[PDB]
Amino acid sequence: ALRLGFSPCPNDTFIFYALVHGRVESPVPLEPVLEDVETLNRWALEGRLPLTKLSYAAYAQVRDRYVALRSGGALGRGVGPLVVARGPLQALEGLRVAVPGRHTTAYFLLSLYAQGFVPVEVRYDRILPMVAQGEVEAGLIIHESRFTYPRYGLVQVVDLGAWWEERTGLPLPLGAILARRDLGEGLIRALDEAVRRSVAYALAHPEEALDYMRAHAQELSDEVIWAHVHTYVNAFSLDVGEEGERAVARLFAEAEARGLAAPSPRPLFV
Ligand SMILES: [K+]
Repeated sequence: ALRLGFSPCPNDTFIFYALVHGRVESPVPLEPVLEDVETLNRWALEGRLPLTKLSYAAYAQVRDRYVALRSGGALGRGVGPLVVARGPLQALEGLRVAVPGRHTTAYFLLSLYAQGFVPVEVRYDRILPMVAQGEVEAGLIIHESRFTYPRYGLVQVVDLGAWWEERTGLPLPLGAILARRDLGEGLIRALDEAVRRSVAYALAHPEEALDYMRAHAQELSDEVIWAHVHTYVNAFSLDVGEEGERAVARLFAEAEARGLAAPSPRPLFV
């Protein structure tokens, strides 16, 4: 009955596998809608879905319409987006950089890191080939590209997650699961517990989610699928925690300092 948006990447299908297949209790039935994260980011601007995975940078733009669940998100220290190129670069000034979506946390972090580049916005899976073929000088990559970029002969220019850690001493908030405020407080709290249970179920029976992950990432090898969930699913996926809350506050403080997001007294989490 409730549409639930998330991406077909192994981390999201791993996290929602149990909830989608009735392996854990849910307060209401759910209808998954699998989309690219930038598509979900755009949809959230219109408040389209009542439940949706969203880039944390994008959540900062819809706090009056959505609240973040404490569970199901993507935050951490070794999950940062990377910038890659065909060879070392002195700087990104004046260079074309393929990016996965202007509303992504990846794009926001690249913008904190460097300011003289020319962004070329494309689907994330077009980035590695575009860099290798010389269509752009660098690429901001997310998802499973962090494991496959060497296959394209590329090198890491910067690991923005590491950059963020050095700058803030905190993990990097990448993606969150948001509930539309009009669903009501009780149902939202119940959904937060449901999502936490789904994460815990997959952590306890990972192999059970495998068919579902493959079904939505058919071009990926099982090796890449297992590496992807191992990298992106961690303690923060079960609960943002006190450190994750501090991290999100710092990310939003940086956004507010650049007029990218409007301040709000509303609590960040359910
Ligand atoms: K690898």
